[PDB]
Amino acid sequence: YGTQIAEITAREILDSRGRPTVEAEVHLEDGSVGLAQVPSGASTGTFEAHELRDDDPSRYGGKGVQKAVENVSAIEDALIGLSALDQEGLDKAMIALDGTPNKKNLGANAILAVSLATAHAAATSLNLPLYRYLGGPLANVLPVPMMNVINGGAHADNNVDFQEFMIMPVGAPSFKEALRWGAEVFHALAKVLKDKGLATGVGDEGGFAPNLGSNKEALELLLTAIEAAGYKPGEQVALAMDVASSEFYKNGLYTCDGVSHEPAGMIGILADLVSQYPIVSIEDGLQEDDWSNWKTLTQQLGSTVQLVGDDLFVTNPDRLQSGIEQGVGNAVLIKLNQIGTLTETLRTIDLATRSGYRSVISHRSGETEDTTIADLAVATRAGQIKTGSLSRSERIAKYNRLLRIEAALGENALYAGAIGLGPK
Amino acid sequence: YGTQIAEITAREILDSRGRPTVEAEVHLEDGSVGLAQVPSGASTGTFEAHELRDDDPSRYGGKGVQKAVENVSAIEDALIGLSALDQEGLDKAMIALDGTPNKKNLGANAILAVSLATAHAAATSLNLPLYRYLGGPLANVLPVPMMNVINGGAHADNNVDFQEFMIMPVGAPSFKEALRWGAEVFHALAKVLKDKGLATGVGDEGGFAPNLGSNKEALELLLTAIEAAGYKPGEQVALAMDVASSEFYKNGLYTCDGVSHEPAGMIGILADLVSQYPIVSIEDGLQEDDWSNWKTLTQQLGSTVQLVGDDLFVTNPDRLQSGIEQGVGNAVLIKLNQIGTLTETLRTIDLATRSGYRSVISHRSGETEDTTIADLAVATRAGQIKTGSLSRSERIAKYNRLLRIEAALGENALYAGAIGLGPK
Amino acid sequence: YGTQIAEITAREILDSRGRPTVEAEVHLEDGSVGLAQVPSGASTGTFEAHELRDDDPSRYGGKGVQKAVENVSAIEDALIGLSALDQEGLDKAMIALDGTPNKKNLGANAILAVSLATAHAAATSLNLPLYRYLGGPLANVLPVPMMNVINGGAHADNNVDFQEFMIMPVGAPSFKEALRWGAEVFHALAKVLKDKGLATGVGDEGGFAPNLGSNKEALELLLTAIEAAGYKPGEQVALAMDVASSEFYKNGLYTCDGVSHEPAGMIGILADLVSQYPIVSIEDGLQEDDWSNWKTLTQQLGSTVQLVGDDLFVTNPDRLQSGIEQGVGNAVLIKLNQIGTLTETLRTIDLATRSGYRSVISHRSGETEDTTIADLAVATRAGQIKTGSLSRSERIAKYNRLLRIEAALGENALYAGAIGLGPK
Amino acid sequence: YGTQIAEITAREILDSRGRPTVEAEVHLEDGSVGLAQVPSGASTGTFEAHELRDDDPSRYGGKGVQKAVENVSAIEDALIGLSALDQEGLDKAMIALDGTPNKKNLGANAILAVSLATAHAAATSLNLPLYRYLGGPLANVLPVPMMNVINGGAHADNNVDFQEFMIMPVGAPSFKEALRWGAEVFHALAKVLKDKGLATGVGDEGGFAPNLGSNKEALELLLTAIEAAGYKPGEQVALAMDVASSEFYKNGLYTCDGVSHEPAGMIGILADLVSQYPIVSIEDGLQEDDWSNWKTLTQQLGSTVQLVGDDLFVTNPDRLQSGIEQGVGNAVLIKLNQIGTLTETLRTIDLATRSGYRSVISHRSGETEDTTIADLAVATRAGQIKTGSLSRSERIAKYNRLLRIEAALGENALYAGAIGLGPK
Ligand SMILES: [Ca+2]
Ligand SMILES: [Ca+2]
Ligand SMILES: [Ca+2]
Ligand SMILES: [Ca+2]
Ligand SMILES: [Ca+2]
Ligand SMILES: [Ca+2]
Ligand SMILES: [Ca+2]
Ligand SMILES: [Ca+2]
Ligand SMILES: [Ca+2]
Ligand SMILES: [Ca+2]
Ligand SMILES: [Ca+2]
Ligand SMILES: [Ca+2]
Ligand SMILES: [Ca+2]
Ligand SMILES: [Ca+2]
Ligand SMILES: [Ca+2]
Ligand SMILES: [Ca+2]
Repeated sequence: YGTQIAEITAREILDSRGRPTVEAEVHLEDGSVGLAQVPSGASTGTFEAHELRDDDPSRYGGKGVQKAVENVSAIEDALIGLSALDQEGLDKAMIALDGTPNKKNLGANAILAVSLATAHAAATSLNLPLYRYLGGPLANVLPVPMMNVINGGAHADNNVDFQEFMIMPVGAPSFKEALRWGAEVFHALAKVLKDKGLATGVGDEGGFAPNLGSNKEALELLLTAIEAAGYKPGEQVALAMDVASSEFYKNGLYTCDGVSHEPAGMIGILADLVSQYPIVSIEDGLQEDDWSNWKTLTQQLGSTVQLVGDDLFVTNPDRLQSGIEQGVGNAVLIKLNQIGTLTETLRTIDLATRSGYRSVISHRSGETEDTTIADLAVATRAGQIKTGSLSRSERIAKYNRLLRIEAALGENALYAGAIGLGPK
Repeated sequence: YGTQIAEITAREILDSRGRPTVEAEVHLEDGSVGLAQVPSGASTGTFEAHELRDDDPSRYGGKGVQKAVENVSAIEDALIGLSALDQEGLDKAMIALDGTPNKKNLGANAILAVSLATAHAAATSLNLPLYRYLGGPLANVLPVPMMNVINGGAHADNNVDFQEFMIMPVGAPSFKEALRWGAEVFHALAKVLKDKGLATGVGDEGGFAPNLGSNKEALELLLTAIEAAGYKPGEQVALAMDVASSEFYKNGLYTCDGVSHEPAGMIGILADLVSQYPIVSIEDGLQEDDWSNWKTLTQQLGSTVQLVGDDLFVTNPDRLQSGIEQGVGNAVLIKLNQIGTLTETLRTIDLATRSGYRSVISHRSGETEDTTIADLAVATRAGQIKTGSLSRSERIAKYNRLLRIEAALGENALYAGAIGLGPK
Repeated sequence: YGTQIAEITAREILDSRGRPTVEAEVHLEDGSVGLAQVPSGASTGTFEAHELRDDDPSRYGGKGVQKAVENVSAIEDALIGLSALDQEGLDKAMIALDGTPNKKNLGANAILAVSLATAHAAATSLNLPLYRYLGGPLANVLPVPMMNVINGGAHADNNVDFQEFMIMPVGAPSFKEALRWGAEVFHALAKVLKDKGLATGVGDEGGFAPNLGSNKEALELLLTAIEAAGYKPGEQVALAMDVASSEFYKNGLYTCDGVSHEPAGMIGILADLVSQYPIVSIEDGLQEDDWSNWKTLTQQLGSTVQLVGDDLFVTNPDRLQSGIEQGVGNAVLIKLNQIGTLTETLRTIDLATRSGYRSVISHRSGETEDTTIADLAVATRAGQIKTGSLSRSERIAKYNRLLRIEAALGENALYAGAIGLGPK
Repeated sequence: YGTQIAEITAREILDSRGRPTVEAEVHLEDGSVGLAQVPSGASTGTFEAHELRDDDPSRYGGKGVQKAVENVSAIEDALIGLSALDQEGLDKAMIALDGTPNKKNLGANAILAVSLATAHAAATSLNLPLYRYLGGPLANVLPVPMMNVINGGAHADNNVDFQEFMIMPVGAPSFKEALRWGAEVFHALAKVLKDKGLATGVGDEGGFAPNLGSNKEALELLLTAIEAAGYKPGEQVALAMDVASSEFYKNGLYTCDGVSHEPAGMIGILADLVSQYPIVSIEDGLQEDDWSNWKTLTQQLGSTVQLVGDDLFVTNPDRLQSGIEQGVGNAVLIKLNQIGTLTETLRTIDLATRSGYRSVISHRSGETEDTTIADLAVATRAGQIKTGSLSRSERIAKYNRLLRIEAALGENALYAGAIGLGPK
């Protein structure tokens, strides 16, 4: 009786950008409480779960989530009495209650909040940490963090075309050391920016967006930072990029460093960059619908560098399955609130894993104090996590959770970067 | 037996600025776990508790806290077996174990981590929320938030002399509405900055530090933002300032807007500002040791505006007691890690309260996902909290906790701004 | 305290062939009991865990396991007090206690018995079925059974060169239906043998070994049986083979149907067979050390048919990792007692899964009433199990366990054959 | 309240021959679960309980048990709320619910499955092993096993007229040693068959059915096997036979070794065999209805050899009572599913015991992984069990249970063969 759902509550809280989002609280008959918060999503997109916004222009600029919060009342009616242990039954019950493919009815934000809060409730009921609850006794791999430090494209006011430049401490012996390497490189980077008179205000993810002139300037900055912190680029701290090519793709052409390129040109740009720079991963190097050219990119660089689909796959098992069939990418970003249940997320990670694709567990721009993605990364042995820079506690709280997990695993703790489960 | 301490653990985590800090975990014989994290402090200052840094230049730029974390082992030896309910006994036991006035030996960061983790453990043991555990059945007052939005002085690269400009939703019917008013003003402010081509990268506290020319420009910006969001300055959303005058005080002179002033000049500047602008509070308007001139400032503006000591008092009961005796200030910033135990913090709030001074429960620059100061504010009916802007979840998590508290108090929930426990 | 190991006992029992083996019984402080039995292994082989036999010629023809049973006393000394939940810690503790690479000291049979009995104890402690304990909330896939029906080579007295001919109900909607299809084909086969005056006594695995003249005769018999039971060969019931080529390989030559072949000849034989017959899988088609020719076989048939390494890999993560690197096989037989702990078995299945190899969970010739491999198959979503024919309850008990698992998963039950996790 | 029946479930599983049978699962209010499986029975016979088959020719060749499984739903309605401790009340409730003498309505297979599952549930509730639950504190006697090794008559394709030839380790000091003697004789027998070029495929019970010419050849084979294993025939390992004379009885005549005999001839054949060979027991030596001649056989050999009724009595208390009255046999085979409840089985064993008849607890041809008959043998101090050869785990699992029972009884363990409760 004890694991049966007794109560499900939701309220409107704020994310890390000061915008409404949903949290849910699940009480079991044995007194177990699970609390989960949902990050910022999208209300739009063919292959993405739709979060429900109120669109009331006189509240929170129409970004209220009173309707999603009210819909949790209808989920409570449907789920009261079910075992919290039956995650798949619970998730299927909410999918059917919603009855729409993109969860437009109840809201993805309502459904995911209950989906995670149930899982937290159930792990507390069994007195298991969430990573062990979800992953069983081999859930022992700390991910290589891909750590935001420089922003461009739509995430900046500068002449950098690519969206995110990241460091990855691939060479560290432990997550605890990997995190310290990240932080020291981030503080060395701050000092270099100050010394060059560049702005050191941070953006959504806790990284810098100084007024730089090119993608090259960004990569050169990260190399200076790594070396000033005393680490070896590539061997110890490698580079990664979110190209978000969709942002600068118009009519079969990609505009990059003032010039227009055909797919074959953009591919060549990416190939020159991985030649010149210790880049171990590239996300959305080509546009979300440029599949024939994605196939060439994968054929050419796929065995030498990670090729992450984000907008390419939108955590959608049909798009990922198509990618797998066509030799497109070798890695996929996993966003819980892009698909909308824990079950469907785990199915999508399993599909990636079985096909030799790497799963990169990802934050959203609008994050919360929730640390679920840390446990999700360890549960699935994903080997990588993307949860922002080395400032802002909606980013830092995931690393602190990973430190607690690594300590608790003790002598069983493995670091992905040391056992071949990293990007390279 | 159940509330007796069974285990006390600590580890090195990261704060919101990517710098090491301490968290402690307290296990009771009944299985109750309390976890607390400590914000960034100071290793220096006569009247402040000293946090212990490792000063190992090859780790975290010498800001490691391995020694503080190890000292928690010596606290566990001292406290194992004591009831977690006896907060004062526990806090006195750590003070004696340290045996130094400024907690230099064990570290303030080690002592406060155990002090809070014990209190969280004890409230969980009794199944009470922390605010009720600490404050008893009248702990029912949601504080007026003083919300960072514009930064100057040592917290910016601009020509603004004052350190912090804040909004305070004094006129809201509830904390839930007060928080929405704050967020809408913050998003209107962002839009005004973008439209004027000013930088919108955020600093430590989640506010903006655009290149403005004067304190006046800052105040005019907040008024535009308030009005653009559709609120009435003063009646609905009032202004507050952290002058941090210590930063621009040299030899009995205060340099402010290009000119040098004698105390009487600086006082006059403050008096003109509260005349022209709906400023309901001023922090560190005069230097931390300028007591005769503090007495004049208090005599002149004290009955018309809140005068907050921060550097003036450093949460120190002797300095506060001196202030009370001399008619200096009418409000005090309360920083847990400036004094170093929960007991001594509560004594200092009681001393302020009994003497008609307002307590403003304060964050630090280096914050964590910890939400203790939200419960501390409600427990003591402090009526005000200062926990940063409307972005970064080390700030936002305190407001989300206050939303959970307000919901749980239900029909017993009171907002300080509506019942005369605010700044004005 | 409750999951802590209180007692570990072992005794000498009999396997399905009337030969000694080990069972272990683990008691937890909360009264949870786990019991496991180990199947027949080998005392020999470079890359295999060594089971410990007594070699006392006056007992059980020297196949006694009194020494392995006594060694469990030394494991109890090492493990008493450890949480049964910490499977990896427990397994590593026994590996270190043994201190030999092939577990020659304590015995693989002693170590695996405690390894499984601990896992059963822990799942009972948490009140979870073993598949859910090991696999988490997505452990919902019933495997396609590869069902022994005709034996040749070293497992018969006949002129059939290949060792095992199997049916696989790939086309069934459920494991419950798949099992019925298997049983009906097996009873139709028995009738065909009786009607042709061929022997219907069964061997170790519960299949037939009639005096047939060729591999072709075996395949033609299974096709008659399938059709007489009213099923469609390939679409509904497909064929699989254990070639065990090591048995008829001498000096770079394979003797098959009276003729000697070079690797390229044997490959051609296999290619003609998959052309003529609905064969969806081939095990040990080439010799255990014939790696260059394995590479050709995989290159030629790998995308059209499953190529299972058994003697090729001996459930050894180094041999499997080599195979993966060299494009050798696309599937691996998983034998718990070939590696000797549950942890190392799960690591080996994870390694196969991540590299796009299929895991086939396998019985041994000497089996017991233990049903662990059924739960192991569902826990890891392996998608295939090889646990003998449709007679002898050491084989049938695994299918009865799979029926209990499918019933308990309810609407969440998936059949590997219907969702693309089968051989084809 | 705790021993009250909360739930009774059944499902269709497979027996050791790949044919459907029933298992039932009984849950008590205290969480106790009992699971039992039923062996193959008969749907026909005047004095036998009728198992219910579906007779649907398109499923399992009409041997489905969906109807029996559904009838367990009607038993659950009748029994929910009754104490599982009240075995007799439960068994009488099912007998009345069925309302037919041969349990044709619900099915013997449905009724016995619930009857055993209840008893297992109740013993688990009291934390007693089943033998102690049923037999009280003197349940301490391990039976002499009668172990199948050679088959003839309707159970073979050969010229052996008698149906079963068995060894019985009457001279062993313990069941643990008795089992080893059995296994060593069985492995010596296998070797003799291989060396003579005779088939070593096994039948239903895990024994051999080589193409032998006579009953004499069978007896001579067992003597060679016993001696080759190094044991003394008679003193250490004795012989037993299932004549199943009904199979070769037509019109007052018994055809045996090519000749027709009158009852007095068949009796003489049996008398010569016990003269020449160390035969300690004979089952169905004369036809199931040949009572006057059974009386002569018993008068002549009864004080020198065990005379077991199987088809003679069909575990029926009226036929056994008639036998007792007429001096027919001195032993009875006990088959749970021939009578259909545990209560009626125990009544029938009590009736045999009180009248000086030996009870031989018997398997069926279609057996399962269930081990109830091992506990039944020890509970009733029956002193003999007939549960097949030394291969196939539906046979071996009963011996493994007897090993667990003997270990658990410790210094209180008695072997029937050593204390005069055996066949001789
Ligand atoms: Ca529990
Ligand atoms: Ca730009
Ligand atoms: Ca992206
Ligand atoms: Ca270590
Ligand atoms: Ca309590
Ligand atoms: Ca300045
Ligand atoms: Ca200040
Ligand atoms: Ca109200
Ligand atoms: Ca438990
Ligand atoms: Ca042969
Ligand atoms: Ca094989
Ligand atoms: Ca269904
Ligand atoms: Ca009890
Ligand atoms: Ca015959
Ligand atoms: Ca018989
Ligand atoms: Ca003894």
